[PDB]
Amino acid sequence: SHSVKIYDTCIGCTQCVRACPLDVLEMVPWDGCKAGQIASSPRTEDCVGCKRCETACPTDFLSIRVYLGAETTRSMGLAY
Ligand code: SF4
Ligand code: SF4
Repeated sequence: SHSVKIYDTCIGCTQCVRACPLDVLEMVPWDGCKAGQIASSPRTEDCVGCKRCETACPTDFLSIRVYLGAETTRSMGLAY
């Protein structure tokens, strides 16, 4: 698992929207879900790159951006 930006990658696995004691992967405006809302991380104001998510969808999507333990230079967690 790598990166977890705001993507409309959701099917109904529940995963990703569970492993997060900080509550990052929240509900966003989408047009595909039963409630036209995709589980993404819009307000990542709270998240110090913890080890929980590591399950952002099957990766079938997840725009090729990479982030999780990738750069951690300016977006480490606070520096951002
Ligand atoms: S690092 Fe932790 S708080 Fe941040 S997205 Fe992953 S599970 Fe949620
Ligand atoms: S891993 Fe991908 S399908 Fe599953 S709950 Fe998260 S967004 Fe939805």
